[PDB]
Amino acid sequence: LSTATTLFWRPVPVHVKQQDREDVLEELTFRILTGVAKQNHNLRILRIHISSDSDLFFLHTLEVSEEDFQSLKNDEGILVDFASFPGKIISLLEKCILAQPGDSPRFQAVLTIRGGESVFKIVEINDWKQLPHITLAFRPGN
Amino acid sequence: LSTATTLFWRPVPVHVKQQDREDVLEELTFRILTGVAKQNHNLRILRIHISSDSDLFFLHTLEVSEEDFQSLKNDEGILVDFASFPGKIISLLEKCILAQPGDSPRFQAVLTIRGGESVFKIVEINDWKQLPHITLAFRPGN
Repeated sequence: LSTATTLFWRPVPVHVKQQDREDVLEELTFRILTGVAKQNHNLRILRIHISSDSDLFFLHTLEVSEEDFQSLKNDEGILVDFASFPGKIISLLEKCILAQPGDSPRFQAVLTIRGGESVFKIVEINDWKQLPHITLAFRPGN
Repeated sequence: LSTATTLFWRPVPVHVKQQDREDVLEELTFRILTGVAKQNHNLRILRIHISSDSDLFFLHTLEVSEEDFQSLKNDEGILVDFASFPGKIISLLEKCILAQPGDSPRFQAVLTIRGGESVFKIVEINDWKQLPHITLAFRPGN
């Protein structure tokens, strides 16, 4: 990516779930970057990177190009354009940062890891269901 | 259904989506029943029927057995048992009934017809996303 601008770079409380392992609430670092892909006729790229200060090998990355976003928009029922999408993600992440144990409904950030792949979601838990506000697939590494 | 109890039987505002046609806000009649099917090992069944008082043939039907609910519960992240499920659906339908065009967020009933059959859902629409509280597939007719 060229002229890659970081829009968001903060720790986020995440419920890290994994096969055969205990769920753990960890402060993970999220970096959200936007840029244009020189090598791909200046396609705009949205990049989200998850890392852990305490584990150099804990790496998860999502890259959504403008063309990827057309499919994502349909599957997730997203109603805004590509340029407005990062800001909506940021607002959801803030709800997770600010969420308290007591309030209801409650916003949680969840990262389920499984076999060289993982699924990040932000859910709203009310009295009778877990409402996913966003669901994103991440790949291992940078 | 023999010992069948009707829990709900009234008009509800619904947004109908057809392939080669325009979206339309119609008053559709919803009937929700619970009972047992002698035809199916006396399993407990939830039956939902959609109709129209202006079109004799506009008919859509869903039947969910207590066995089917196990897979549905996981796909929809439902946190209550089968017995409590219809009440939550009814609660969602009431919100669609009481909703107003200028609300934010807005609860909205949607019936998408495709290839004959249809997909019904109740969404919570905010500034950027359709939050599906429930999604259900219906069959044409009674």
